[PDB]
Amino acid sequence: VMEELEQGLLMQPWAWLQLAENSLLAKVFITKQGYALLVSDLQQVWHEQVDTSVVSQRAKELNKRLTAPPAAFLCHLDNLLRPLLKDAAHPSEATFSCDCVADALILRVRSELSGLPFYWNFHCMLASPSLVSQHLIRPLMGMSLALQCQVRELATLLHMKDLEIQDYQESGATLIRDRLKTEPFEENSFLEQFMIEKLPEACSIGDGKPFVMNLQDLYMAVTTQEVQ
Amino acid sequence: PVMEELEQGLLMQPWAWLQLAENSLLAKVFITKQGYALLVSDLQQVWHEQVDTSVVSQRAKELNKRLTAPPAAFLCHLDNLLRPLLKDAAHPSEATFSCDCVADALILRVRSELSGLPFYWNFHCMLASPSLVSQHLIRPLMGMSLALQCQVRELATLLHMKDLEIQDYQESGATLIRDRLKTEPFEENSFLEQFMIEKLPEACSIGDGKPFVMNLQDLYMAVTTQEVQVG
Repeated sequence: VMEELEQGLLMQPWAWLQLAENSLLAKVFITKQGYALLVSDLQQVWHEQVDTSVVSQRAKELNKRLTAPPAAFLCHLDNLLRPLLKDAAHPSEATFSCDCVADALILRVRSELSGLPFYWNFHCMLASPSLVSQHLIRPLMGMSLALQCQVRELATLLHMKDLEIQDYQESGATLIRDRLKTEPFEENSFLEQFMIEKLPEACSIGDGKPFVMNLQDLYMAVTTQEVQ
Repeated sequence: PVMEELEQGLLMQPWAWLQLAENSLLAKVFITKQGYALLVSDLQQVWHEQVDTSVVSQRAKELNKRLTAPPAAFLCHLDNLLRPLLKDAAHPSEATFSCDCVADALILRVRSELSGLPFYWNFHCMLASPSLVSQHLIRPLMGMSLALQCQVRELATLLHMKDLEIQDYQESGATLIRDRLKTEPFEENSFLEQFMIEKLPEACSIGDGKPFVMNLQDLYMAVTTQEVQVG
């Protein structure tokens, strides 16, 4: 139960949330026994794990007039949230708002179910140092190392290709098209040029959209490997 | 001004590896004549300690019990003892490091033989604030990841250009003297899948954090400098 939810949250990819001009990065894991949520804004990380009793109590308090078993509530919440997180630009039906309490965060979600209002509230406390570390720092660390290894392998491939180009040029005919000529690859020169020119835009985090849009698969793979 | 300078110096400072007692940590310290700042971690928790001259003198007197020196000289000697050890490993600095994770706070004890005489210090680092740990580890790391992804994309497009040139050479009716050097066409999808299947388990491993300080410091420096320049 608890371990199941923790593992499901760990092995989930980050998703982008837009709400009242604000942006957030959210990971969600729903199950019949409860749900786990981890939200962040690149400055603070909040985590909330809720079981059957808490979800039932909160649903009764919020939806005064929605009598249903907690499992059905969890299933409906999953059906409402998962498609939105997975793909952006989805038909706008789930409105979100965030209230930043002095310590906690209140995420209010209002949606439509068969034309009827449906309210829910996530009361997220500040994430524990261990959870935030395990969810962001170590996985990001692994992705950085894996990308460094990828760059090294691609540099080796470029060295092989440059050697073979030199072999062709040493004993070969002229080029049918002269516009396809390429200069020899230098790792130091390429690194310096990239750092001087395109690092300011390449490393621009912004609001977190590029991170979720670009390299979520690597994050998922690194987290799955770390699990084992 | 002193606090802002300390924060900026700490932010610009890179990470270093400190093997102390049957364990190791990632440390980042910036010491100036008016105080110092320290950020330590073990990849699970982050502790931070910003310290000024008055408490420096107080704690130095509480610990040494026989040394009377101005706080500026004490900080200068502490920097002289620490920086060479951080910069390179296996440095015979005669510095002994111990850690005590008492309650939530962390006590990092440093002992040395200053010109053949005892010298003690203690860092009473508290749990790092959520904003500080974020700005120091999360944002720079993800900026590094994005920069490396852009580097990989650049390498892939350069591979594509080289492959186009190679196809042109082949179509030009030219034959290689030796086929032992022949290379096959490169595909981004195939290479990515092969790498993920084969080398990802070994590359993604962080262990105690040594590979990061060994290989991913210059990019960290550049990303942090860009971030501070932006705001």
